[PDB]
Amino acid sequence: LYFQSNAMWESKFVKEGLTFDDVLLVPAKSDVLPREVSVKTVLSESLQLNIPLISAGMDTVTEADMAIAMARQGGLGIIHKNMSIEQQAEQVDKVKRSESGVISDPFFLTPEHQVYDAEHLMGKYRISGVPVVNNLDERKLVGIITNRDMRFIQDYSIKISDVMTKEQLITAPVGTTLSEAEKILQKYKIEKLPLVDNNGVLQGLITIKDIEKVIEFPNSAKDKQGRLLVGAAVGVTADAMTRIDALVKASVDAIVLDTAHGHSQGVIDKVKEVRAKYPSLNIIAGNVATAEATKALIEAGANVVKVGIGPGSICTTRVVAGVGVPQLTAVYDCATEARKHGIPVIADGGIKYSGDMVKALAAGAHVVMLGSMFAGVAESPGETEIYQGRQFKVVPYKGPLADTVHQLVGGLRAGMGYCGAQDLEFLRENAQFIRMSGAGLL
Amino acid sequence: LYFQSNAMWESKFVKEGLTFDDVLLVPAKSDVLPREVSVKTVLSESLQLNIPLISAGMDTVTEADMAIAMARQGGLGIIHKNMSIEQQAEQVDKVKRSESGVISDPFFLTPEHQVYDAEHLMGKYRISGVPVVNNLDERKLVGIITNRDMRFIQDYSIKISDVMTKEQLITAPVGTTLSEAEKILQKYKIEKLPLVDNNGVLQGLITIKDIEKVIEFPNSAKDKQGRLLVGAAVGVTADAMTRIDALVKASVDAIVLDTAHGHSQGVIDKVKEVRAKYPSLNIIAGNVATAEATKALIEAGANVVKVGIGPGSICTTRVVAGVGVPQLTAVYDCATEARKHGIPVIADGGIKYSGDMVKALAAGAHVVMLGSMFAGVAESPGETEIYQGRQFKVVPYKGPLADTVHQLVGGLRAGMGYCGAQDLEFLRENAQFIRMSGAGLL
Amino acid sequence: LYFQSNAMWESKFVKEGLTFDDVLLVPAKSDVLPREVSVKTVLSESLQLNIPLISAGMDTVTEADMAIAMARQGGLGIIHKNMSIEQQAEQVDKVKRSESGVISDPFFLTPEHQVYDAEHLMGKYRISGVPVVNNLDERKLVGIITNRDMRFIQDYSIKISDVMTKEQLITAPVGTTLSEAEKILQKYKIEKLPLVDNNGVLQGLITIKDIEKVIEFPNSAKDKQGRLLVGAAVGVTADAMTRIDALVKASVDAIVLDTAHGHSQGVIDKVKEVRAKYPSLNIIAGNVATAEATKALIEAGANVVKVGIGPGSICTTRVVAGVGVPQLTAVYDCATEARKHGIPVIADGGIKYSGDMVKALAAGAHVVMLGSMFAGVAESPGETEIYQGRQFKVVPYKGPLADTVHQLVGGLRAGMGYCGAQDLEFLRENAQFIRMSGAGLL
Amino acid sequence: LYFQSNAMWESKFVKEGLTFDDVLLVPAKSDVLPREVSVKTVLSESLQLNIPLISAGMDTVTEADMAIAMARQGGLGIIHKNMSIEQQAEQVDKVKRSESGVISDPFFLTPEHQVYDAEHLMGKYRISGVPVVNNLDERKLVGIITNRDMRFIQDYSIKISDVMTKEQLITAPVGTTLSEAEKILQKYKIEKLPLVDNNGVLQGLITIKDIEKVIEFPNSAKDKQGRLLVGAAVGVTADAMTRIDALVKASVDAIVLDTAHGHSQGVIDKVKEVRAKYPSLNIIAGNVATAEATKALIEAGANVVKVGIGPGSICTTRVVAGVGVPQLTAVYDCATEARKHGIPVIADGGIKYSGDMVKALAAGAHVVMLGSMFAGVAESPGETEIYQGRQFKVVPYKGPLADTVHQLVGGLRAGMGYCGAQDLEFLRENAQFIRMSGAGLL
Ligand SMILES: O=c1[nH]cnc2c1ncn2[C@@H]1O[C@H](COP(=O)(O)O)[C@@H](O)[C@H]1O
Ligand SMILES: O=c1[nH]cnc2c1ncn2[C@@H]1O[C@H](COP(=O)(O)O)[C@@H](O)[C@H]1O
Ligand SMILES: O=c1[nH]cnc2c1ncn2[C@@H]1O[C@H](COP(=O)(O)O)[C@@H](O)[C@H]1O
Ligand SMILES: O=c1[nH]cnc2c1ncn2[C@@H]1O[C@H](COP(=O)(O)O)[C@@H](O)[C@H]1O
Repeated sequence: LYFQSNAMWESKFVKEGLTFDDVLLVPAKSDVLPREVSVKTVLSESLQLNIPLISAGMDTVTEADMAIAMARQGGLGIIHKNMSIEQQAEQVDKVKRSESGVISDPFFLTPEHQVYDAEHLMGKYRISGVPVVNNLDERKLVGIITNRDMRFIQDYSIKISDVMTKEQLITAPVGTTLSEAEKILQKYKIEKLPLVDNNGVLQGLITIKDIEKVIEFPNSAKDKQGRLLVGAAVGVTADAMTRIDALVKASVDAIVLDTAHGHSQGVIDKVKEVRAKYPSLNIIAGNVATAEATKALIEAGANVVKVGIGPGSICTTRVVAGVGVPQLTAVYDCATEARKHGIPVIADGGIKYSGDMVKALAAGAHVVMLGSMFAGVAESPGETEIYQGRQFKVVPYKGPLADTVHQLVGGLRAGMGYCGAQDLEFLRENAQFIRMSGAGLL
Repeated sequence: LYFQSNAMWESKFVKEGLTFDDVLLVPAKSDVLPREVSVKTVLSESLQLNIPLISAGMDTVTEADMAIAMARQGGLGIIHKNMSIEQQAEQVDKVKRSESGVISDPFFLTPEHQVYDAEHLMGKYRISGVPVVNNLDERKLVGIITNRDMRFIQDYSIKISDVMTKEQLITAPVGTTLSEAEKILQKYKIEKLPLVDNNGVLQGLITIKDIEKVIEFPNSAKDKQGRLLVGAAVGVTADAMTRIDALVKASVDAIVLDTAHGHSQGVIDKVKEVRAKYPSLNIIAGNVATAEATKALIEAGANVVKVGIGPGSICTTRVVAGVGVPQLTAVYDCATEARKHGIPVIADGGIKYSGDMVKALAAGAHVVMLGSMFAGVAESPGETEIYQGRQFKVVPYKGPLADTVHQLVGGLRAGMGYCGAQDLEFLRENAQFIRMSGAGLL
Repeated sequence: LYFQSNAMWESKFVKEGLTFDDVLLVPAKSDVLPREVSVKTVLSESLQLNIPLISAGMDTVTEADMAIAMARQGGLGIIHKNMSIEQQAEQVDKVKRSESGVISDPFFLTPEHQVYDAEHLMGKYRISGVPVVNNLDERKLVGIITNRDMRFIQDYSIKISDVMTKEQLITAPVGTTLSEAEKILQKYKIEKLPLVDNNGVLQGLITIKDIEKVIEFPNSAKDKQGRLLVGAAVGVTADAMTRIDALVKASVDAIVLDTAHGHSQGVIDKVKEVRAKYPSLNIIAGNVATAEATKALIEAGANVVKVGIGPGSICTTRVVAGVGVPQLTAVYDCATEARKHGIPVIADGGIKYSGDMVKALAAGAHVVMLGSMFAGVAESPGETEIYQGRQFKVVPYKGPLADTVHQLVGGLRAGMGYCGAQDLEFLRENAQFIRMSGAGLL
Repeated sequence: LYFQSNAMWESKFVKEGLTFDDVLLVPAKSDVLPREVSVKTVLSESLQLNIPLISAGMDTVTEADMAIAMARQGGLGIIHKNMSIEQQAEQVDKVKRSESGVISDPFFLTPEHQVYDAEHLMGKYRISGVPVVNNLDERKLVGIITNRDMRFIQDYSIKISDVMTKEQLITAPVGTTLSEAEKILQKYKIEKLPLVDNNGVLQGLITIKDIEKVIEFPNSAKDKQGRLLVGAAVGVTADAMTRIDALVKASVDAIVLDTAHGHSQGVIDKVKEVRAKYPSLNIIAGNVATAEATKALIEAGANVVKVGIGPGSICTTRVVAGVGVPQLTAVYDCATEARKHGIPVIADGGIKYSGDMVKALAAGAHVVMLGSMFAGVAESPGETEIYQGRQFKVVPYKGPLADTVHQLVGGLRAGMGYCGAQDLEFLRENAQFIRMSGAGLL
């Protein structure tokens, strides 16, 4: 009575899937050394990473310090949502203002503010000077209070007019760039360069640190104005939009609309809704494990699709619900769909060693997301303690993020050398795998 | 000389089968939240469960206390056969009379009975009042002896005429329902409501507990008269019928005709025989692992087929006899046959975690049976002891049945959310699996 | 230039094979209870076993005591070749004469022999009487010296004429059978019945033990004259024939021409040679693992083919030489060839539990051979000691052979019940397997 | 727009590969005993081995003592490159001059040299005599200083003219062979036989040791002039040629141009370049794991191809880069290509037991290379120490190379017996494998 009414019944057991340990990458003809290989990857025009790594949006993984360390390495951190909306937008603000933060949109105080406000702004952003203007209306620059002024201030409750030295200031015009500022800073022997207009109105501030961080971290992943990229997690809930609004106002570069099952009508509706209010916002949506789910999220408006159901190290999804797809099959199936739209995928979960990362990228993902490999690095949230004669996060202490990133990227370049891939696109398009038994694993 | 005489020889090694750890369920488009999902399942018109769980017919698993706890949770207990016929029918009687038990067919005493008979009836059924009638012939209600009367009785050997307070009784008519009784009980401030006819003849009794248990356990699996469902195990033996007769007279809702190999002529004959004497009796017959065995038991008259040979945790069948079928293949093969007849299957054995249960239902079973997951819960038979600083059953103590059921059902709803299944029928019909290697398990 | 010159190169990796843990037997419709099932199997007209078990021809497994215990259970022992030719033929002689041994071909002494010769013959055969005749020429019976005569003899160096009581003897005629003898023994109240002809010439002896052992072991595997069956191992070497000659003269029922690689021209030549000198001798030849090797040994004249290369528990063949075939594939491939000739196969090696035995028979073997499962039973060679608070063979002590056989056969009957097999032929012809993953094993 | 533009994408997961534990060799008809089997193998006309074993070019495996022990056993050692060019050529020189070293191109001293130079030459080569000539121009033999002369010399700083006994010397002509020399040495009762021309000019030296070593090691792998074969590792680097030049001048028999990824344009260019400068030099090039890489190295001019990426015991290649091919598939795929050119392959890495070696040769390699199986033998580099009550290399001490070689070759002959292979060519061409599950491994 119905065409192939028994089709769904008969296909129950047909699909097979492969995980990382089921395969190896086959060496191919290579003209390129691992060090000359390119690890850059573009998630979109406004998200351009210099290494294909994202730190997960978990409370044991990414807050502002992690997001800053990641972007400095060329990757992207995703600030977790296990805090209030204001706290999350503030975390975003700290990443965006870490460097090149106040060049076009400076903070400032009047002489009538207390030295407390200076300590607050310098503590909050880790910027060592606060411009001072005559009043909040004209905003004419009368001076600056710096970390060096604070050396001599005992009580902080006093007016800034009291403590402010009236000294000859060096200013530069609006539009002064970093490399120009570096010369002006070198010339007059100063660490701070307020930018003003023709009327003496403060438009901006450049610091020696804005210049030093460019040198210290040449691989930083930055926006068009030179500020570190940052993402932020958002749940699918009634208040998602309120949360997104505050993040966008804090100048977040991407939101991750994250849920256990991305293939639900609620998630699709939420992406449609966020896409409509914000045509240009980078929307990473997940989590999905099928070609059909990938197509639905893309057509709802997601521009990055996040892949993985069940592979996560601490996910009970497989044991409790019986649900999952082996991660390489999931990445490959989703990338097969997403390729047709020009849409990149993130491989989220189940990565143990750098080799797994190489495999995930070779199976078609543009980028991998790591929680557990990053949870013990120094910049992750949570305190250090010594307990077993061992330093711990309160999980084994891994040291600075940079050491872990360096090993991951080293592994990736090696893998790329073997596969003859000069860049990640060639790797996704061309790399071949060979399947092996469990005996082939040992 | 014979058509395909070598066919049986050549097919020896052809079949493959899959067990729980060989597969995962694939997420599908979902419009439905895990909490709004329906876990109800119908085994037949007279057996309707509110969660798809049955407690096994083993002496370490199910006696009256377990059967009562299970049915209260919405499932079904199967009283084991490792006791005498009278003991088993009595166990059945206790479950059926746990609540709403005496509404149409009350127990009663005369004034000439001893208070011992009252203690016995109240102990046996956990019902706190015993109606008293003038004589066994007219059965005219003269009073009631309750748990509160017993507070003041020291010696129990005395006549009930001595101890019975002559007090104004409140009675209601035959056909009074629970929700009516609740109002009458509230109004006159009483805990017991004998039901009588126009001549004062006792027809029944309702208690506040009959009303309270409906509220306390809104998911109870009950018969048409509001009594807890119960099953009972029967062996295939010469005295099976004698045993079945007593169980049916005790108002059992199903019998499980249980044997190691259900595919034997003796079992088929026994089902034919029981079906013939009792056209309406629910007959669960097992155990089978093939489509052919399923068809034979169905045509013999079984209305539920029990599936599993060798997967049971304590079965030596695989090691000793070399025999078995991987449980998901068994469930699927049997359900493929049983679907054609509109007959449900029970997946019996080999379930470790809730995920396995989700998989068994997704492979086509209507219901799973669990022995070992239930053997340590409080309501299972056997005493508590402390031994290793650990509470034990004399096996690790799992606490109340309700805690274990809550985790199982939580896992099931999650799995159903992932698969987009609003109800168990959709799950059986539509859920897809993906096969994975042993590396995909880790 | 050559037809398919690359065929051998391209087929290198094509074959797959299965071992015991790769499969389970599928239950089939059964009309037959495990206890009414027949476990008999015929290796040839002159070798008919009552259980399908053979004890291996290893020095830690089978000497006369083991061979006797095995045949009593219905199986066959194979006396190992790690002794001299005379020692091996003597071991064979002890098995054949264990019961019904001296009925047609008696030992005897004259009065001039010492009591030492009586002790020797009674010790050697465990027969408690020695017939005495007047001289080696007439062989006329003058009396008998028994275990009871020995009670009173202190010095054994004396002439038998001295110690022999002249007492009225009861004799029976030649051709007297056991059941007749039992009545004559009961009637005259005696334990020994010499058989003589019309002239008083000793032809034979029957003892109460010949009669008692028939009752004690109703399943004994016996030859046409009522003596226990026994086999013996022979190597392929220059002196094989000399060894075979002595075994045949000792009335061995089978020889096992045993070598690591049975598929060699030397083995085939040796079978051809032994077949030619002894047209009726049972020749078990091995070891082979392929259909082609099975055909070659059969056409060389072997009437039983022994199967297994590498599965043996203590074989290093797989690790050292890299060689082997998974045992069930080997059994099946060899049985496929051997079936065409009406030739039975023995599955030798790799059996751990009774389930494996059921599987080997279901894959087509008529009989399984066990070394390591038997090496600790009481009747195996080697002394008992207590060492770790544990009794040991000098390997864990398993107790009497009968206990191990009873568990094996119990497992076999169960398996046969499940498969609906009334006899081993039906099992070989009809049993089906299902393949499972390593996850299906756990 | 492009023919099969999606082909590379769709083939990603198609290949399967097998490692040693995935398979066993199938026994085949055999006419040949393991001891009469030939284990010889030809890598080229100028490299002819008597056992198919090469010791790896690692600093924990092969220096001069190892290379000498290996060639004496019939195999080939590869001197590692983790030393300077001069040190490596010197190591090569010691192997080539170990025996038959000075027959055509002798070292010599004048009377004006110190006894220090004699000690040096005798220490360096382990040759117990140094010819002495009148001057470096005529090179007329005036005498010889031997190990026996040194017994009486206390101070070594003295002129050789002082210490040299003027004694009647026995000389033989140029072209005198070893077997001739043996007779002359026996006849005149001497241990040293200088070879001279008609004018008394030293052309050469034969020692009793040159003769004794032929007897002691009848299986030595030697060049055309009777000197032990030796190989040497070279990296692909700017100074490779400078290194190769010195090795060729030291009369190396092969170079191994060794790199992690042999399939790179740099390696191919380097082979082309070395092939062009040295048309006759044996070039072993690696490492490759594919048919395409094998063809490229062969056409670049390599005459031996080395196979294996990732199987090496201490390689992190699989875990770190995610790259590799299961070793038997790699050997088979490469041998399939190399067969077409008449080119042999070396199976490098992943060999644990002798069985694995048999499998690698049966999959098509002419020879296996072993690092880790040899790293603890006595002749490997590094000191002995006792630490845990255990002798160690500073890794468990394996004793003399000869003991390990004897077990490997024993395993190989056994495997060859089973496969019916009289020689390694037949094994490569004809041996068949059977695939097994992980359950078939246990
Ligand atoms: O609490 C959980 N519920 C659902 N998914 C989780 C949870 N924790 C982690 N994950 C997922 O697993 C990933 C972590 O991958 P990891 O590198 O294997 O630990 C996260 O980015 C999430 O996608
Ligand atoms: O004694 C046994 N003999 C045969 N089957 C058994 C026995 N014990 C348990 N079983 C089976 O195994 C099931 C228990 O499944 P479990 O949840 O894995 O322990 C029971 O419901 C029976 O079907
Ligand atoms: O020493 C050995 N060399 C070759 N085959 C052996 C040896 N020991 C035992 N076997 C074989 O392995 C069988 C024993 O099987 P088991 O029951 O697994 O121990 C014997 O009957 C022989 O076929
Ligand atoms: O340091 C390493 N880097 C790359 N390859 C290596 C290294 N060490 C050993 N190998 C390879 O692994 C082989 C050793 O094989 P083994 O017998 O498994 O230890 C060597 O001959 C090399 O081909």
